[PDB]
Amino acid sequence: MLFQNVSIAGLAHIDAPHTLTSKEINERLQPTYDRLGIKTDVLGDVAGIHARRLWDQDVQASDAATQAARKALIDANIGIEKIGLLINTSVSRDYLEPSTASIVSGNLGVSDHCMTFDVANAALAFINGMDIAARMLERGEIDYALVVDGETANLVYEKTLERMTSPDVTEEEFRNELAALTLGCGAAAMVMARSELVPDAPRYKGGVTRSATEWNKLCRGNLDRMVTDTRLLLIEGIKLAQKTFVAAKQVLGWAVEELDQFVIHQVSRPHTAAFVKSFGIDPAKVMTIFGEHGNIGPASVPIVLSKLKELGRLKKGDRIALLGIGSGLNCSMAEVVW
Amino acid sequence: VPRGSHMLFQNVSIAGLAHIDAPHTLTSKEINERLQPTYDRLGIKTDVLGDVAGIHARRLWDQDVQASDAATQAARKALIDANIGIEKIGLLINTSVSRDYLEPSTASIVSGNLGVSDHCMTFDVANAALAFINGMDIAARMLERGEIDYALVVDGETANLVYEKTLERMTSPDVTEEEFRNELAALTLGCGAAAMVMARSELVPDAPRYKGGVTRSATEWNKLCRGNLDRMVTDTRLLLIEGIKLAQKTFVAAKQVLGWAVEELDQFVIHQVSRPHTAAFVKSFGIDPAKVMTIFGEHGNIGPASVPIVLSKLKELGRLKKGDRIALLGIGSGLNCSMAEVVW
Repeated sequence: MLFQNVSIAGLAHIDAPHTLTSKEINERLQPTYDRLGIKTDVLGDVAGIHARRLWDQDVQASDAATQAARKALIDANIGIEKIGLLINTSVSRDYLEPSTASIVSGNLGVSDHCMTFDVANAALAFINGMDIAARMLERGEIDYALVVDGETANLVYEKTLERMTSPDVTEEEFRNELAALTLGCGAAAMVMARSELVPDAPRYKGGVTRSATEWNKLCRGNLDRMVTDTRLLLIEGIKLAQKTFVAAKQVLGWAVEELDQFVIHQVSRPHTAAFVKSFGIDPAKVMTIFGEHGNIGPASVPIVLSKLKELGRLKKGDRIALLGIGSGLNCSMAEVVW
Repeated sequence: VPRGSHMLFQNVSIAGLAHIDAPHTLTSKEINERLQPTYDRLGIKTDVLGDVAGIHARRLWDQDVQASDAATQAARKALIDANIGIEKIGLLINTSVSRDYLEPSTASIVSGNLGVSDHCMTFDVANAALAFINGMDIAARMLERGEIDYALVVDGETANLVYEKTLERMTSPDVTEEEFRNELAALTLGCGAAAMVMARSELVPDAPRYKGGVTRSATEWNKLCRGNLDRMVTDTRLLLIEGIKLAQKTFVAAKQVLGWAVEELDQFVIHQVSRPHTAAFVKSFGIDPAKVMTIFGEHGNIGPASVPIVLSKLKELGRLKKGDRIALLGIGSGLNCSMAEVVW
């Protein structure tokens, strides 16, 4: 019932080049903090984000995804002519029409057989994109797929910061919009393939999803604004994950001790610590880049997986859980055997 | 001689289908009256909406209707058509161009409105006017595998804002001829919504079967039509030329995998961008225009909802019979072209 012949041929990530530290942001927001009587460092100390990266001026989501895709093609040692499907999974998008995938695909020079489209599902979309690609691979529709994701937070920072340094900004608004300053830029891409083409490549098994769509108002993001009930998002997200983990026990045969790495989408340091404690996950098996890069939306999971690969942390046979709670609320859990 | 499936979908059916027509009519005559001083300044003497593009009216929602609201209205009607409750739905995919937010998916909001169960998988697909077909295929792969029993594919489009802002821009005393021509196709869009319930065929033995189909792309043309919530710029001339070239490629694939010959299909449900573009398409492939229902004249171009709205109207009008082979065809910005078959 799980995927039998679906592999990961290549994986890459791109770190955005400009550092914006929380110290620097705080220097700018300090007058407003004081007026609200905030007092704590809600970014560095509470959320646990000390920096994030921003792109150069005028870098679009498609530019970032293209850079990651070129690097993933090199990692897979294949040319773009082999790609039969390119799915863009980012929250950021160039336009409503056409798909950002078509723009990345044009940049890369895909063939006329290549099917492309975007999937949107907040932070879980890269996993959805992997599942969608796996189903096509398993059925023999394509041999290789690219799943790409470029996130830009430049505008949300610029706008939120303006809309927070106006003296006349208010306090409900303030806490509602704080989570926007935990976002970061970055990009990732993955080449997936039919297993008989790539012996020795990691195997993607697929996984489980549960949802709690009654909570779809808890985090609403646009190009220039994100509004988020952080507290409620944490509790309801972890309750949802409890259902999903029960599901994963049954269909994936999961037991926490037997998994070798947990690659977890991160919203905040406390959210992550709550999640880890809830499931009794060894925190050593959880790589985190949130402190320096913040929340890179649906690129977070593959950027961390790529970093684990580049560091030499993954060995043959390792059982790797990809986990995340996405705005929706949705929770997806999936396995890769390295 | 043993033959394979050609990777077409097996045992996937259409259990229910519905559309919503938006309530307010905006005529091209009214639009022309507003644009008249600009037409006169630019020397435009023909009715480029009514006579050239072939659109006499389009429907609009109220200002406060979101994509998710339109989609939910369609989904409720589709569930009734399938005679199933929302608790049977294991997948819901929203395919619209219009979006409530970047995050979360419009799908999650439609799903919350409808009250889907905690087993329901949801997400959005975006692919300009072909996304509903992408949605059907994604759902089909899951239903064929037997992972779910029923899926909803939903799409609500709202063009209110693009009308309001485009008309403001085009009535500016300073609008240039170039920007006027660039924005003109935005005045051919319309609001509306569609939804479809798909199911494993074992559950609905006498329902229409969805076979899937083929796609080809020409992504070097991804700049030809670009749209955001308040503006759409379109190179209509090149969309015509490159779109037809791409459809010819896709038609070759459809012959090979679907075994299509135009004379053997009973209906063609074609995504429409304009009357002359449709006429060129039909003429290019030798399609019988009597088998092509059009709503463009009175509803305009409803984006990815166009194909399912027209299929739903065909069903409602009593134009579809058991055994009819229905071609779903379209060229969408990208450029992409997809061709798929439903056997009624």
